[PDB]
Amino acid sequence: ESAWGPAATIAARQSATGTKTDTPIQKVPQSISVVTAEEMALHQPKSVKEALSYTPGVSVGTRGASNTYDHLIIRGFAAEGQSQNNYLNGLKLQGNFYNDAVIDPYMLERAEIMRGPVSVLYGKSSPGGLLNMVSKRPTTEPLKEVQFKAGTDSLFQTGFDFSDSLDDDGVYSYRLTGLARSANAQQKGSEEQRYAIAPAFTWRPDDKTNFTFLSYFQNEPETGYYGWLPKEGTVEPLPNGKRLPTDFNEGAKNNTYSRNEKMVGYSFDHEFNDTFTVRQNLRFAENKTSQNSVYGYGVCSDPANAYSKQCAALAPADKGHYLARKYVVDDEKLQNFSVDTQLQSKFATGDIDHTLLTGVDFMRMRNDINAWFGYDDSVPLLNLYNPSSHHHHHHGSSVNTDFDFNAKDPANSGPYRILNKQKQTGVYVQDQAQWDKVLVTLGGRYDWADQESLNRVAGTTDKRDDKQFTWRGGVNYLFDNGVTPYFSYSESFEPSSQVGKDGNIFAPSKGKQYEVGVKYVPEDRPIVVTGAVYNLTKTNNLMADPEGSFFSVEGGEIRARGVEIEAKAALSASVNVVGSYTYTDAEYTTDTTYKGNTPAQVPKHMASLWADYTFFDGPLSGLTLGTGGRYTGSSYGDPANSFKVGSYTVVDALVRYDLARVGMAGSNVALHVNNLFDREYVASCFNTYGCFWGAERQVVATATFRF
Ligand SMILES: CCCCCCCCCC[N+](C)(C)[O-]
Ligand SMILES: CCCCCCCCCC[N+](C)(C)[O-]
Repeated sequence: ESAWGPAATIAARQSATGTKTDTPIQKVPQSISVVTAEEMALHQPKSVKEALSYTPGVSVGTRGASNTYDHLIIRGFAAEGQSQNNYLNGLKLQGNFYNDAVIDPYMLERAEIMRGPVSVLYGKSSPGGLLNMVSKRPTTEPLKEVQFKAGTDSLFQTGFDFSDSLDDDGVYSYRLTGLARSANAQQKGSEEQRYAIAPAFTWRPDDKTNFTFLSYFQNEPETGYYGWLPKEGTVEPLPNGKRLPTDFNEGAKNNTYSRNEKMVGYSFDHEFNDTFTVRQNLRFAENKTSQNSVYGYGVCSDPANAYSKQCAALAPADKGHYLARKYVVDDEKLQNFSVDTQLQSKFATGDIDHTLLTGVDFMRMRNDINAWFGYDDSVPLLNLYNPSSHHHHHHGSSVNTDFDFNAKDPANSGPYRILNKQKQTGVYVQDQAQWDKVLVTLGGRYDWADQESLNRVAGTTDKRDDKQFTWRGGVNYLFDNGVTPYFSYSESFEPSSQVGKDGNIFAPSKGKQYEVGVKYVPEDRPIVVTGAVYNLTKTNNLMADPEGSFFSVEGGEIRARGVEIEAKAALSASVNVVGSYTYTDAEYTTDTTYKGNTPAQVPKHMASLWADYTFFDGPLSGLTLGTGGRYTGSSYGDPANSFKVGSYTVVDALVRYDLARVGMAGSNVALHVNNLFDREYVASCFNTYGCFWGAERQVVATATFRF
């Protein structure tokens, strides 16, 4: 098993996204989870976001049913500005504004999640939280796969995955992965369309050299729903005592959202001798996204719509059943270049063996944004009473009316045109010293984070250059019986793009995490079990100005302390299990407005458990039956902790059938169901006017043939 390739079992022993060197998980001083492609080929997840439902420390309902972005909250934290923090093949998919990219899970070999500070090896980053996906690479043996999907809300997907060698020595091999997917969103009127293909080529001049060209081209005409719904009609009842159906859509009938992605690069490695191996990962990408969207603001009686004329034109006891709305026309295009070069030195010192990594990381991102935002009375209002009727919870909500996205009344709306630039360069050094049953990891990195933003209207140009250092130190005790206790200290830093009263970009916020835990990776049986408790702190966060202005002030602080336990195993050639528990106690240490409050969208308790069984005997031979549940505790729906979103538990089911008994081994037919009991739940809210219905029960029929 290679950290950059398949793991023959649900549970992987090798990972390289925590130390940037192929290392067995037990030997890693930090919480690292690894979702195998096998696991994904088990729930047929719609996204990488989805594929992380059973992984501890990660919330994945920050948007409920929506899959426009794989935006995750890890250990209670996320990138500033609703930005993702996702890496692909060791290089960050730096997005900006609405320009964040997503890779389809079918093109992945494994999706990994690293909890806690990650700058010691990757540069600027939100504290406690990083996602790194590993593209599929040409396989060791021929692979000719064709897959067919069909499901709820008109889901139709056809995809292939082929990989073979051009020569008999395997010096030249390739892999072409592609898919076409179409479906209707949960919300009436909205569609999802995706076309993507991943061309990959591997060149092995010998057994010490590997150059692998990795590319991904994806076009999404319609990405789907991305609106906001009031807590009134979702979490809480509307005046008429009723609620909005989970399929309710408060967007213009003519809402449109698209994204285009193109990227080419490579993962290279060469072994010079017995102590020096060089590896370099490079990628260049140009992604675009545009949109005509009418999203919903709070209900007319929401503090938000206080200054809304349209709202202040209704009988005082009616402002609470009418929905305020706004809009945004967007069109962006960014280019992203990234290259990481590193030298791995292997040498000894007495009874101490060393694995020294030293490398430089570089990236440049440029994103040109040209959008238009509607304000308080930018768009009509929507009455919630009628769409709240039984007839709609019965026969469904109704598509609304078009909207003039062209009309840009200088009154209710305004232009937003910005040119964002970003550059980061870092040099890091780490060593993995092993003194027999003692493994000590220590390393540090220095980053040169430069940014520059041009406001094509204010004609302003805000720039800031951050020089920052972060290091991490940890130790793991290799108990020959599998258990591997460990503890470590790490740091992260995240630049601000905002500017204070002094017309200057704020200084970066930081991450300081203290963590200890134990990892059980028995060498005999194929089972992994990790457990950890930690104390993560994000210092110098932005908070409301005491003087009360339109600007924010720094110095704020938030602490996140909790416990995460996870288990993945192959308790049999017929039994498989995955489960985890998460305890997250995130709280505002220092803050003008929310001291002592817990950040929205992060539940205090989370747990999941999944198990599947396969038959090899009797008339049920080649039959797999699996099921599991995901628990999401209650959480707060706003910074003020005004109201709360209630907990919920969703059950998943699986029935797979090996198609061997028809002259087709390796091929199979399966039925996947998510939210078996079609439970109705508000996934979360980030504010009183921003709530998202969870996903309704979904059924998918899959037929994946292996030729
Ligand atoms: C596989 C581990 C399952 C553990 C589930 C624990 C549920 C804790 C619920 C917390 N509670 C709502 C009761 O406060
Ligand atoms: C997949 C694990 C299932 C855990 C379910 C835990 C439910 C706890 C309910 C406690 N309650 C909310 C009623 O106080």
